[PDB]
Amino acid sequence: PPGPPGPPGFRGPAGPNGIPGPPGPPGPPG
Amino acid sequence: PPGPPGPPGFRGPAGPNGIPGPPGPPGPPG
Amino acid sequence: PPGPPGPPGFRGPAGPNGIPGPPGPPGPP
Repeated sequence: PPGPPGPPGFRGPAGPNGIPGPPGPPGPPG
Repeated sequence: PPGPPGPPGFRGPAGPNGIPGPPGPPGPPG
Repeated sequence: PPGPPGPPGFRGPAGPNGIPGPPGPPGPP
């Protein structure tokens, strides 16, 4: 008869870093 | 004469969430 | 007789996207 299933796969990799945030606020007067 | 190998193993679990993204661009001049 | 184990499972899927970054620095003065 066929053998048993192989063992489980490793956990997947981390997801990508988040995308950058939006632009910052306007600078101070000057 | 020996039996066939079993099927492939169960796929692994998903990886962790990625890390937070970087700051956005500097804001407009003040 | 019974055969050997099957191949190991494939690696899991990649995790979710990280959260987007914070707003950028304030602009120049």
